[PDB]
Amino acid sequence: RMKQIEDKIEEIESKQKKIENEIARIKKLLQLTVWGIKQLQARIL
Amino acid sequence: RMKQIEDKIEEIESKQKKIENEIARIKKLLQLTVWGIKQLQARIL
Amino acid sequence: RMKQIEDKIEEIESKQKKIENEIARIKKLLQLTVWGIKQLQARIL
Ligand SMILES: [Cl-]
Repeated sequence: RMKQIEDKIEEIESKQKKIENEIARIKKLLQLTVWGIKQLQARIL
Repeated sequence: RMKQIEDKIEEIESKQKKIENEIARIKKLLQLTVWGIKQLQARIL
Repeated sequence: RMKQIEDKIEEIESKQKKIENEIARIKKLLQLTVWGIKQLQARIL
């Protein structure tokens, strides 16, 4: 039961890395969308 | 101690699945916002 | 090996909370971008 536990922990850590990488990508795209909205605002105003 | 650990793993995995679900929803809305910005850009240009 | 597991669990939980908090911040910004897009739509149309 300790080895199974260790394996499940390694899997959780692996998925946590995936999650952190996805959050980083989402933040970069979100920043681009903010910039794009601000550009459009300037062009409209 | 090993039953407490096993139970805490199951809880962590549950929370991780909630997080994954929430990220999927965020990504879908973010994609819609990208489409909406692109439509505005094309309209104005 | 149970103590090392318990310490890894604490670290995983620590990170999971940070991830949850970051998702909450992303959601707040994404709500503001949706609002900003709708404002531009209304003005253009
Ligand atoms: Cl997580």
